Amino acid sequence: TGYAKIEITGTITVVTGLHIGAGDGFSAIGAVDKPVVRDPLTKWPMIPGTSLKGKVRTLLSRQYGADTETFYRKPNDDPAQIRRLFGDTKEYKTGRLVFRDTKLTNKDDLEARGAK
RNA sequence: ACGGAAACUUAAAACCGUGUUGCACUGCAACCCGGAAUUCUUGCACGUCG
Repeated sequence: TGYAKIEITGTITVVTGLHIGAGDGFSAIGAVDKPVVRDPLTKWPMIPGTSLKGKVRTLLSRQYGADTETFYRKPNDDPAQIRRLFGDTKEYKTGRLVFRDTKLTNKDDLEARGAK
């Protein structure tokens, strides 16, 4: 019952497409004007942990709410039972869940299946 | 032989020690790759029998 930093592994995988975009990036080819969140160095697609926060932040606020019904209008109006993970300016808290970034791991298999 | 003639205001001592430009934040909501074009017009299973 001392200290713990429970690290969570796993592999996310797009089944459909995915168009989490970057607005005005700097890919500069054409109709990449709707780009994806890329890496700047390797230029491989990645996923910000903000979105994986800002989807589980959103889509649990209306699942822990919208049953308690009080609509939780602001990201401090949310109850403790969400924001004690996700963080609040009310209790000044640091969150408790560091949603990390992640980028393209299996680029190698995607050249194995001929994806160009 | 001038209350004269000589003399350093001098020697050392760290403006240092404790301190995150930090915590809450979806690049999101709306759109059919959709509408009009004949696989068609010329064409006989037949010439041939002491």
